Amino acid sequence: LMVGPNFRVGKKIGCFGELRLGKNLYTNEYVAIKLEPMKSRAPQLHLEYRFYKQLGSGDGIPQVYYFGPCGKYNAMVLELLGPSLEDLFDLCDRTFSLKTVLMIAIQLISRMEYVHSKNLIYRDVKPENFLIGRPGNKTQQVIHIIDFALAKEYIDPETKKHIPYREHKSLTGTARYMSINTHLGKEQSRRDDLEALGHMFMYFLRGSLPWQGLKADTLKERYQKIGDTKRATPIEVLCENFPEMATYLRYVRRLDFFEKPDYDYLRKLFTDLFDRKGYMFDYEYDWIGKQLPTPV
Ligand SMILES: [Cl-]
Ligand SMILES: [Cl-]
Repeated sequence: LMVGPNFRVGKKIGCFGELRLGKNLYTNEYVAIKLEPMKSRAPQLHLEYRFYKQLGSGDGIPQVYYFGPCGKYNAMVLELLGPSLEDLFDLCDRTFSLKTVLMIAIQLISRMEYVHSKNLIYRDVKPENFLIGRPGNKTQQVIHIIDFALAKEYIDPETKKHIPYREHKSLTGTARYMSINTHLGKEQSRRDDLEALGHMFMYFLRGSLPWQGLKADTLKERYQKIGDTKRATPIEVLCENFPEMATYLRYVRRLDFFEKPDYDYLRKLFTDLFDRKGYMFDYEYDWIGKQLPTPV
């Protein structure tokens, strides 16, 4: 029924546990309640909360309100957001205008810059993890990054050194947007968040990516096929008609493991495009004036 003093648990609104609609009874505000069975054999909720705390208050970071026990679950109470870019992607007939994608990209490079500024790498880029604010809120226009369960501190706290390079890192997440180097079992760094973004920007522009249908008998082999197709798809072909996207992807693909990405350059690739195309950054995304779903 209740999370901590004041948060009432509500209906299931999503599915390592479930997401519930919650209400702060003390403020009359709806909230998100991410639950996780206490009997989880591989818990992620507490480490995710810890990453959220580490992120603090950022533009497009979901506020977090409570982490505590909830019957036979552990609960994390955070800010209730709207649809994901994937949900929105579907409402927009699985393509987005260049303006939508550019407004998304400009934002999410800054979102990613911020995450990286807090000594974290994200490692779970995917449209489903980028949520607009709520249908009426001051933040419906803002694309928020969620789900920090797969994040990593890429700067070691004691030494203040970048994490060392390594390989034979096993593959587990979403294969569709992951960097080529993630496919090669390399330790992910800041570059890989940014490349995965580029893949997703291309997914949005094209409607699909050319490795998105690939199936294999094991998942290891499927990652391999997808990775092979990524390597075998020239950026110039993947990004035909989108020159700055190819420029973005080459840049991020060529980043050294340790290299701090030049976020300003990448953002300017896109803001110059945006300007040149005659676009106005007015948050008038493709899905504006559509019937968007609600959590509540
Ligand atoms: Cl009430
Ligand atoms: Cl996939």
